[PDB]
Amino acid sequence: NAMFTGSIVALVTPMDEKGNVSRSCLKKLIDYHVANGTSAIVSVGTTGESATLSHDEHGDVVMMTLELADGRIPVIAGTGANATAEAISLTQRFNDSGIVGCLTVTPYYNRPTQEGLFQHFKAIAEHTDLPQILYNVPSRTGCDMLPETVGRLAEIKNIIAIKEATGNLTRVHQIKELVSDDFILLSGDDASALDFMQLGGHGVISVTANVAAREMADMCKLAAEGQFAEARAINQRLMPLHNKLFVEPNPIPVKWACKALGLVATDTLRLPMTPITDHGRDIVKAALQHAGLL
Amino acid sequence: SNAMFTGSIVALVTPMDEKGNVSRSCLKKLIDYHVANGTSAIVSVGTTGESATLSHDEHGDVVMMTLELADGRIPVIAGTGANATAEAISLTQRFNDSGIVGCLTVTPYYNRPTQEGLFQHFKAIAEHTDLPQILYNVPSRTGCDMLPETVGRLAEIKNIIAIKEATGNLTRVHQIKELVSDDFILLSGDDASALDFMQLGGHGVISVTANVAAREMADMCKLAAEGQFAEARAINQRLMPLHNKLFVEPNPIPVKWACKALGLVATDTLRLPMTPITDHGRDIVKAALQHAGLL
Amino acid sequence: NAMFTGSIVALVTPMDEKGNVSRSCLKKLIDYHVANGTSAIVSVGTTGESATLSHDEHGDVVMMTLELADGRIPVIAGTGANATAEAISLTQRFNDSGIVGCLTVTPYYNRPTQEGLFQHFKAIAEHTDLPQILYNVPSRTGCDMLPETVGRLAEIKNIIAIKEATGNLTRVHQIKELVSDDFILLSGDDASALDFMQLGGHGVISVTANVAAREMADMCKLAAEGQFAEARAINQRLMPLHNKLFVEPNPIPVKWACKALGLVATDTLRLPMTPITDHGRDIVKAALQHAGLL
Amino acid sequence: SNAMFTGSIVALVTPMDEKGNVSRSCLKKLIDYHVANGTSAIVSVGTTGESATLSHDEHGDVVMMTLELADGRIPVIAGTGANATAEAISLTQRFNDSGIVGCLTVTPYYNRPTQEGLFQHFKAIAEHTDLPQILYNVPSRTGCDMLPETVGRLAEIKNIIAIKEATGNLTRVHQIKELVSDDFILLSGDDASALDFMQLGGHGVISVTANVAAREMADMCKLAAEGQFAEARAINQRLMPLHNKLFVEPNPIPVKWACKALGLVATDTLRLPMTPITDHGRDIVKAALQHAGLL
Ligand SMILES: [Cl-]
Ligand SMILES: [Cl-]
Ligand SMILES: [Cl-]
Ligand SMILES: [Cl-]
Ligand SMILES: [Cl-]
Ligand SMILES: [Cl-]
Ligand SMILES: [Cl-]
Ligand SMILES: [Cl-]
Ligand SMILES: [Mg+2]
Ligand SMILES: [Mg+2]
Ligand SMILES: [Mg+2]
Ligand SMILES: [Mg+2]
Repeated sequence: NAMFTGSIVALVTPMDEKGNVSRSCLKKLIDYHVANGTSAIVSVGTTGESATLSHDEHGDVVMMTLELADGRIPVIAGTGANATAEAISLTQRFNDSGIVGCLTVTPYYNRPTQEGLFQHFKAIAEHTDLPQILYNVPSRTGCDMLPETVGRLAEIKNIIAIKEATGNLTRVHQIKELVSDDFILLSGDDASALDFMQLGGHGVISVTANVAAREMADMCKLAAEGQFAEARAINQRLMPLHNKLFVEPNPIPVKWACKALGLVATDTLRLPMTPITDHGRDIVKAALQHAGLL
Repeated sequence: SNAMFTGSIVALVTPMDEKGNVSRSCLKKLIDYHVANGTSAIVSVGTTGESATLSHDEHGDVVMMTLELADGRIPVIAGTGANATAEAISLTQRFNDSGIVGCLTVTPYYNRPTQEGLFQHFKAIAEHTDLPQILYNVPSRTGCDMLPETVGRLAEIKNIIAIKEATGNLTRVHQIKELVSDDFILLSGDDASALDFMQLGGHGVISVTANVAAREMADMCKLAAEGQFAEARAINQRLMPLHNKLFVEPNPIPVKWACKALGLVATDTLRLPMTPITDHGRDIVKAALQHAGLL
Repeated sequence: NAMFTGSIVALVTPMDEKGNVSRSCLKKLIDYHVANGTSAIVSVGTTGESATLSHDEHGDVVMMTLELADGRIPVIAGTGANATAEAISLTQRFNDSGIVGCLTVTPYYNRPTQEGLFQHFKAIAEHTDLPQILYNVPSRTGCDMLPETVGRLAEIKNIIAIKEATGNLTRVHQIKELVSDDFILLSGDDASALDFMQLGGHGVISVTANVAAREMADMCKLAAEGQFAEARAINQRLMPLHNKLFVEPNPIPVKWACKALGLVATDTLRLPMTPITDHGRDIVKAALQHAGLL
Repeated sequence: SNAMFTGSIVALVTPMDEKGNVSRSCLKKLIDYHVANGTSAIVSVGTTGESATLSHDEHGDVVMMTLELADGRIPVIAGTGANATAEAISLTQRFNDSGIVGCLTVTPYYNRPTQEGLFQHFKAIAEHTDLPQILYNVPSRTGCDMLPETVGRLAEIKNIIAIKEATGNLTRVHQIKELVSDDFILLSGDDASALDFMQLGGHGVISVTANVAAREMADMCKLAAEGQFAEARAINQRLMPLHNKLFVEPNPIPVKWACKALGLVATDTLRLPMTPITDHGRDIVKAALQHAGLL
């Protein structure tokens, strides 16, 4: 479970000017994560523009990430969908594929009941052998998967973790009370992730890790070892990035930041995501200098 | 004249058999029901039609099925919402020269674009079709709130003609009206506040309740357009338990059960992740139907 | 009931540099409201710094307002308290006093139940002959008096009106359905007040009326006569004031605006209220020019 | 040393007879209970003590009664909150040279001052006393949220020593700690999250639950201060139904009933606008007391 703990990068999907996926930028990013202690890469999640990649593109990008990784770092596939049949289909695409697990978000827009969530994730789980990381982010989905529901789903053998993005830190022990000792809790909120780990969480699926991979890996290791004062000093250096990478909707700011650091050639996104505004750019650039990255 | 875009427009359920396959015989009944009862237009494969769980192709086939069954007797508006601009375009192109009268297109959900992103999204969609576009704002589902200033910018585009405003924030009526021409159409997307929305100057409602109270909703809208607000309020009071309790569980779980209870559809089957109505919800909806004098 | 409908001013309590109440400024304000068609004056409400006037000062300021009014305009006393015994006592202070009615807010800070609200307002009502205007403003009090509770209280003979400050316009017909035809609904939210009246409300207890009394009186009359297009043209001229009088906490901006228009000598407030900041001042000044008042 | 300002501090009820008069015999029992069971300090005439419905003079008399009954056996902290700065000063001056160890002072409620207003409010209060001041942030009651930056500014004043942070927003712990010296004290004002708050670096809790579980709360706080978080969590799990259900109706309605049920007070009478616990609430609190093994 080393691959499901610590600093896991919510990896950008780098694009050329046309919005086509850039293989050479992907190679650079993956090499960067291997070199700097990132525990694993989430491919085609939220920060990877899952929304504007086709069902097919999803597949290709994950397989490209897998190929470039070449066994040097674990890859987790983003496989969320708001229709259970589509989530199953996305999941089946990666059976026997070399990915180590899947990251699967609560259905968005249609606002299912907690029983609908249970049935959704149960069906997905039953259609694969792969480890499943649940993902709760009500600010994007309009659905809040409550702890009791997480508890029910944790009983399923291949439902192994949750990415809890609410920033509501009381959830850590609410979930822990209901699940086995080996169930994995991951922060989905960079600004509160160190707090989350100090309370008993096991890592973070991180946007900040895109541009501060070594610092994020170090902070998570320090936190795992109970060296909270030391972890906090790193967290303070990164706090402006934890906040300002969301000055405009993720991943607009983090793609610009990758560009500014030389990690990707362009910060192009696909509509409806837009290029960072001047005002946002100046703010991110300042945060990057506060962190000593630029 | 703009009548196909005003009054009571039904957010039509997509009826299914027990395997979750679309039921053509049920859709025939529903459409005949709306023809017979004063419904202005049918939204096909919108939110209440389980757009989320119909494939790209099914979006197409179910809208065409509905048009074929309407047989020119009632206008049909296609739900063409997507959170990727390229997908919204593709969905919209499917209906160019189809007989549908317009498209209902929701703000991108989940990815939370900026207002400029919204502007560019809807501008691109509008530029790839001749069909009239009805914008749709529902932040409680999308995580994105399209502000009145942004609606104003979009309303300058020739084929962006209307907004389905679902927030239930009634201040939006005149905030939008202040920014748009007098022919731009405002539609409620919140049944419980829709009469209020019309009394303030709105032009109609894209309605869930209208699935099971089509004549009543059509009458209420006509009265409100005529300034007959006391008469309209009497209908609204009769319907208010439905306006609320059709959301006791996530739409369209309650309204599909209610269609079944009234004999409009054969089954109330939904596709996962939507679930059959609970006993608790069912008893509540049944009571609201009886309050409305429909059961 | 003319005195409980139309444009009712939430009157500032003007002060000197020391925070003492300025009689001469009060005279000027009251003369202004007589001359410009204001239906009534609320004395020592929220905009009048009820919070930082003593139980005694409350009394004096209301009696001074009454004396300066000299029968030319009705005066309504702010008599809200979060303890029922204190609300009773404040109310009894004005029995046989010449005030036409009282404005009484839901208890703040202690967050009573709806039954606690019912009992609070019932006791107050039973201890006076004066008309009672309920006041709901959950953003300040932490208590939301729901329509059903308003309905129950409207059955009491001297509970005659509600100042509904939520800006939630669905409340108009929710309340109307539950009360007699003669119960009075007043907006407590200037930005939405014209909407509120268009839906069937009878007036507004207004901050904007402090600096645009004639315009507010006209808009309310137009609205009462069903001349909504004409009312709307006035509302558009005033909208920047409806919003920017709250650029900093009311009544910081409106007191500066009274000062800028020559209605009061100083814009001094009592702590914890603070002088308007430069940034707020510029914004209010601009709103006043948009309205053609400055 | 700072011990009177850390650990389990009780937000003590003000016990009343059936006419709503303060009951001295009941307060004696409560205070003896807290002496006997490890409570660090007593907050007298705070939020749970019905500060809102005690007069200015009663604020004074009840705090002095409590000090007299404590008889130097447990420290007493006076609630001195007011939404007018001049009133907070007057309330605070009442205790200069009284034997109380400090004051608990809430952000002004209802009038919604700016952060600078908060700064000036608390600065003026602090300048008119030698007593240590514990700031109190509870936006759900006040309509005002004192931000961490403002707490940092105030913490520079010599006799502003602590904050009771009631938001349950656990990110505030290190946001405040980053801005204040290492001797500034952070106390939870949210029983349900208080252990989490302490695990993150908080120093204690001003607690409602401690009214009916004083020994348990004292033990949990001691364990958390010692880093014994698993042992502390076991107590927290036992108490969590109380931490929640003591707010099933507005505090202090439930906790006064619970004191009565446990024989700590003679009556659970409150002053209007607070009301006797409903049957529904009573059954819920009784069940939580039984879950905690206190009844
Ligand atoms: Cl992700
Ligand atoms: Cl979230
Ligand atoms: Cl729809
Ligand atoms: Cl919404
Ligand atoms: Cl007022
Ligand atoms: Cl409010
Ligand atoms: Cl307290
Ligand atoms: Cl709070
Ligand atoms: Mg730009
Ligand atoms: Mg069932
Ligand atoms: Mg200043
Ligand atoms: Mg009772």
